[PDB]
Amino acid sequence: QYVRIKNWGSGEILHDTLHHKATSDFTCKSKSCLGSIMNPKSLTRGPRDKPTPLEELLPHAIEFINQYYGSFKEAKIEEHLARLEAVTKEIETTGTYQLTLDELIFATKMAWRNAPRCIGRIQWSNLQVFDARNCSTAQEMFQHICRHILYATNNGNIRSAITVFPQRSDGKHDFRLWNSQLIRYAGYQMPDGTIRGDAATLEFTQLCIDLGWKPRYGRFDVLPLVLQADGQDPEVFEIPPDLVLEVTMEHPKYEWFQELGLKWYALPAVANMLLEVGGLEFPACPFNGWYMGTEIGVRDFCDTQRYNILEEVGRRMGLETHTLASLWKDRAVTEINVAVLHSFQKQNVTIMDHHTASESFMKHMQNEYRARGGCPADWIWLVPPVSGSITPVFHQEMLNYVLSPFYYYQIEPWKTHIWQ
Amino acid sequence: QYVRIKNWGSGEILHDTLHHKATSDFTCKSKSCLGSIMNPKSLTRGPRDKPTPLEELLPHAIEFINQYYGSFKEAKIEEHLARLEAVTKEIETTGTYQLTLDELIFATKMAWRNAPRCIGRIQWSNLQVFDARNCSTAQEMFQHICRHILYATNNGNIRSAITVFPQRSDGKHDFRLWNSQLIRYAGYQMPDGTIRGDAATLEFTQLCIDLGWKPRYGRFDVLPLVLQADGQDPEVFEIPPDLVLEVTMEHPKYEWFQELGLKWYALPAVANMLLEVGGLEFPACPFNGWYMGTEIGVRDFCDTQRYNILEEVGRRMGLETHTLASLWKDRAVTEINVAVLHSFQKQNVTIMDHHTASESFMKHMQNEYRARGGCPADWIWLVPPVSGSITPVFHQEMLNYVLSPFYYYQIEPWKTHIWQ
Ligand code: HEM
Ligand code: HEM
Ligand SMILES: C[C@H](O)[C@H](O)[C@H]1CNc2nc(N)nc(N)c2N1
Ligand SMILES: C[C@H](O)[C@H](O)[C@H]1CNc2nc(N)nc(N)c2N1
Ligand SMILES: N=C(NO)NCCC[C@H](N)C(=O)O
Ligand SMILES: N=C(NO)NCCC[C@H](N)C(=O)O
Ligand SMILES: [Zn+2]
Repeated sequence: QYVRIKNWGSGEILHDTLHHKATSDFTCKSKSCLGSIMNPKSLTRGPRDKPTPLEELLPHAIEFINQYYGSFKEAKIEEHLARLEAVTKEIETTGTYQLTLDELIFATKMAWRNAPRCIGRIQWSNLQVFDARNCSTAQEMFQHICRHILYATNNGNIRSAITVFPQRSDGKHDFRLWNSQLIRYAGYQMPDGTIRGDAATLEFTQLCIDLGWKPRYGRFDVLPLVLQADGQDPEVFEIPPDLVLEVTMEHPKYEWFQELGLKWYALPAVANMLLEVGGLEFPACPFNGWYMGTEIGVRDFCDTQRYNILEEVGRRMGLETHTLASLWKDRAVTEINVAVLHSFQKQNVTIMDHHTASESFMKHMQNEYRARGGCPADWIWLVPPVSGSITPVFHQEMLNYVLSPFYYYQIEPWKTHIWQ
Repeated sequence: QYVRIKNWGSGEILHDTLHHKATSDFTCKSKSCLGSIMNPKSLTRGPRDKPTPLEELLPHAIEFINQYYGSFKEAKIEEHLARLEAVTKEIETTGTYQLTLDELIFATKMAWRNAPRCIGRIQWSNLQVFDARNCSTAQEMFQHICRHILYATNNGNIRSAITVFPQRSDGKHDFRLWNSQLIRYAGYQMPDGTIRGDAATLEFTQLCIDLGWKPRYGRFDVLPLVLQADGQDPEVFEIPPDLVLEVTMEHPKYEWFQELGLKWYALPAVANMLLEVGGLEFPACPFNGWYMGTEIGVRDFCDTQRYNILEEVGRRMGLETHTLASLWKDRAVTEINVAVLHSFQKQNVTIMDHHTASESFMKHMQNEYRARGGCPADWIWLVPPVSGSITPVFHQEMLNYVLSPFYYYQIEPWKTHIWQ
């Protein structure tokens, strides 16, 4: 009937109804749990050769429209029926159909609302939508992307926004951003064996080089936008520095911290995800919210596969870096976390600590269960990379399921592309 | 064929073969992930009215024996066939069958080896087994339990051990320990609205009271062993204080920490789990390993539903306790963690920090994949309650599945019991 869910901190019980509306198949098998997998197929929406079969498209389209129209406080029945009619008509005449701007807006928010890996979802109703569905060239994509960065940044007072490019038609005319995120640093494998910058963007940095990009060989070199429009080969565009707002890292007590020469971009903007709504798919829809301190302090700065600054922040702190039991790592990471929070705060750049964020997500869950009987949640992603059980979300049992609309992952474009 | 598994820190890839030997059904559905659930039915082995049907028992028995005999470096084929024969014969003559001591030993280690929620599994081959299958009375159970505590404690130099009581026969003659763990503190709901001791053992403390136990009304009152033998009503036995070794908490720098009057028992011994091996089930088999610092420092001391000492350790540290963004909670918990590690170390009581433990588990995973093509792992339990991504296990993708033998959870006895 429904699944019982308990919060082991408050003791509160919730009943999940929403999981019934879930998609065909999720990430887990009957005899095994695959929730730990980063990129499961169930979370990926790949390439195509032909348009979406009419028989699959129509039911999905109708279902989305009913969801949309079933939203408003006082239903616009005539318009509801009228839209159902016009959409069917449009589908049988064009193959595909176009969403109204108000439907797109609703779609992007619901998709975000349905992101089981996002902890910022209490902000779901505050999202600026940039309609770039009429875009046709790489240069036009680039221009739209610049307006996005500029708007979202708002001189540190970050605003959530998303830019929707033309929907996938036949699949051989996809608009795609080859970057992971709008703003990201380069990673180079230097002559002395080491690695400079972001070691995660290594393979992609090479790709940019091979496409004629000028490697500035640093630690924080903002990578170029690699845009592909209407299926054509990707064109390389460098992002105007005036647009890339950064925060230089400094500890509020350790004056030697700034001597580390660390900084990070203020804009977290996912660039490679696909929006699925009512049978339609938008393989290019960069979006952004604002940063949660731990993303930078813990993952970007302390991951072994990333900047890996733990050992030296430990050393400069005077901790017993060669004795794991001293819990030096716990001490360092925390100080790096406050550096990040302090730095963003000082420079007036929006950011949220993982504790306040968790609390708000909990509030969101409560709002969501009451409002629609559920909230798809991926515990493994929602629980911060540090201070796990100190957070409320750690004690909250959750159900992870794929609804619709939804933001899917897609196969890396350079692996599946035509080179003319 | 097999599932590809990647470690995002080292980049290393492993192929899981073992998941094929998994049990009928796990915790997850086809369209939803239930990995976040604490007590799923797939991890629970409940009550019974009748013995295990012969047709189910035999294949399981044979399968276990083949596993057992397929273990030895040089197979004892004659004995293998001979055991297969004697076991079948014993089953068709008695209904059930008895494991040899060497098989039990193998069984307990494999079960531990198959515990997806245990991070201490690199120690799987070092386990003392106490054969109490001949036990018949509560007083005898109590005596066995005392020998266990005494042996395991070893005056601080903790030794992993397990005590196997008589296997479930018809199901109405079960030996069961009503306690969560061998040693645990009481929790009382005091007259002034507050709660003293362990708030998690509240309901159980009442049960002990209702059974004629003398409530000492403190914060660290070692609860009584509530034993049920051969299905008879549970008999209350108080644990001899000389057996319960404790560690008083003290910070190596904050002399005011001991003023908190905190301590914890040195022996983590799970008391309510069931061992399943070759179609057989032992609903009473208390076991223990040693503590991982975070269990005490983070969960026992900082959980809101437990001792909840975060706010005051924060206050005494002088931190901005009313400003979440100050990350005071991160600062406190870490200091509490070092207090625990320091205290156990000072008093010569075995303990392991979460970092060294994680590293060893990673080593175990590697050994296990090479040795048998897999390692059932529950990421949600294996990743420490603090310093998540600072740990290696956080970046390791894992498959969670139920093998055999296995340690299952069981329904709380007071909910399903006869009262004569
Ligand atoms: C308003 C502030 C927001 C905050 C603080 C927030 C925070 C986060 C965090 C911490 C993650 C995990 C990032 C990682 O570990 O790689 C995440 C993931 C995600 N968020 Fe949000 N978010 C916000 C806004 C948004 C918006 C506006 C959207 C979309 C319209 C969104 C969509 C998602 C999606 C789809 C993911 C999954 C990314 C992936 O799987 O790689 N978030 N968010
Ligand atoms: C040698 C040292 C060992 C260490 C450090 C270790 C550590 C741990 C930790 C941290 C947990 C999680 C506890 C919790 O969060 O409630 C756990 C769970 C578990 N361990 Fe181990 N363990 C060890 C030995 C053993 C032994 C000897 C057995 C069994 C023979 C075992 C069986 C299990 C099982 C079944 C669980 C699941 C408990 C549950 O689900 O509540 N462990 N262990
Ligand atoms: C292997 C594991 O799934 C992976 O490292 C995860 C864990 N949780 C998580 N959580 C968040 N928010 N971002 C991530 N990148 C990850 N990655
Ligand atoms: C709700 C959630 O599953 C629960 O709080 C979990 C998370 N992980 C975890 N991990 C460990 N080692 N012990 C626990 N008690 C829990 N409990
Ligand atoms: N807050 C968000 N989304 O809104 N972050 C997106 C991923 C950013 C990435 N984790 C980083 O820290 O670089
Ligand atoms: N280390 C183990 N098992 O071996 N712990 C078992 C659970 C103990 C419980 N987590 C506590 O801290 O009280
Ligand atoms: Zn699952």
